[PDB]
Amino acid sequence: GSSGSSGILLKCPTDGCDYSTPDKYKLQAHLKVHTALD
Ligand SMILES: [Zn+2]
Repeated sequence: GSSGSSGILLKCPTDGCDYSTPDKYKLQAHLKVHTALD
């Protein structure tokens, strides 16, 4: 399981969402912006 580039823009999985960041952690947090409700 090679990686090569070892770093690419992660496009949010959420359908429609156009959020992408070179950071993995940051993304994980963003994925919460959708499933976030009081
Ligand atoms: Zn998103």
